Amino acid sequence: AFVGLSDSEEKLVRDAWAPIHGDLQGTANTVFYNYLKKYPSNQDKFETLKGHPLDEVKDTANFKLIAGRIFTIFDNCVKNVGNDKGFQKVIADMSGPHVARPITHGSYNDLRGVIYDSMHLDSTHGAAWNKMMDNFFYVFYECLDGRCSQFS
Ligand code: HEM
Repeated sequence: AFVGLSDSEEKLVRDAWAPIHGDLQGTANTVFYNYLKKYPSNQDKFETLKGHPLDEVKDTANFKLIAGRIFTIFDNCVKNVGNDKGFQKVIADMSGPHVARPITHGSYNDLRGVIYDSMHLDSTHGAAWNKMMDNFFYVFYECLDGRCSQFS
């Protein structure tokens, strides 16, 4: 279920994300690369990237756009960490294009893990981050399951 964050936890999430927020595209590029390198089955899910060596696509506009769009959503989630309806709407809107896609929960969770690992958070900040991410996935998976209207 969705579990709201405290004022102090919101601050922790904002602070945790600050290094990434100040280098959003650069972080996106690195994290998305590491994701596709560690879990190569996922590259084929992206039609613009399918059929090319990862090292060949990593420097392309197609690749950087995809990475940027993932991180822009997370950036907007962080922006809305204190507004549950707003946070839910960000996810609801991005969920639509994923509904019909053959992407496992494993793949989504693998991406979450790459992001977590890159952030090297202490346990206080990590706890708050995981509260937000648990909310993210609750909303996302509800929407993938056709129960997105509950957040409207
Ligand atoms: C959970 C974090 C994720 C976020 C925030 C996110 C966000 C987005 C955004 C903003 C778009 C652009 C909308 C569009 O033009 O379709 C998109 C498209 C897409 N995403 Fe995701 N995504 C996530 C996870 C994933 C994962 C893990 C995969 C595959 C392993 C994936 C596969 C795709 C595909 C296939 C498209 C549309 C086709 C294209 O890439 O051009 N998404 N996503």
